[PDB]
Amino acid sequence: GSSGSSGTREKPYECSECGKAFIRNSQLIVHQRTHSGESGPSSG
Ligand SMILES: [Zn+2]
Repeated sequence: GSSGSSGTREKPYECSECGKAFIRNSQLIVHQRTHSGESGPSSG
């Protein structure tokens, strides 16, 4: 956390992948479309 810690969660919807933000779910999903994938096998 470089000097500054400039982080404000203005948007409710956040990307569980990177942490992005969005005003409406529909908006977030669109950004998740690319994230979608099969990483880290052996999931439960
Ligand atoms: Zn993301």
